[PDB]
Amino acid sequence: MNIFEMLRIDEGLRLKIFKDTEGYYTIGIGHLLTKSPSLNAAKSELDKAIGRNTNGVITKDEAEKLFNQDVDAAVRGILRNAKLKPVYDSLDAVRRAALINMVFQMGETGVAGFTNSLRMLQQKRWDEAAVNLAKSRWYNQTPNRAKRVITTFRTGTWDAYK
Repeated sequence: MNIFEMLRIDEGLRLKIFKDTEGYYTIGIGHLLTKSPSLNAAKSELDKAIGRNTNGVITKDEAEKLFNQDVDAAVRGILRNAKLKPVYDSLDAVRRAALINMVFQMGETGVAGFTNSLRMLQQKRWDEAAVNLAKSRWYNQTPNRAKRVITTFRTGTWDAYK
């Protein structure tokens, strides 16, 4: 198990424009296109991201390319963020993947806002952190995925993904 397989499990794969859990136009492996209600706006973003006129449909290869870029972007977001980097640096490789997963789903700024959870993680108070992480819109809106990610933080194993 690794961060790419983990996020593939959590995000799936769809090759035509769809709406994510929040109603936002998305494609591929959880690639957010726009928060605009305009499908045309979403298609413009997609064409820009891929570099061709797609009319809302892409290939698996193209989806995996956006995914590589998005995982890269999540890691670089963590490393450039003054709140996330020390926590990332303090973690083991499995819990690092859990943090990348969160940033992939809700963005650098959103995760950096989890101040009390981040502190408990840096303190390696895993059960406490797990409890704190669940007191969130994140958990309430996507509880099964949040549960997997939280279990990964709690145990430092891949148990929730096998």
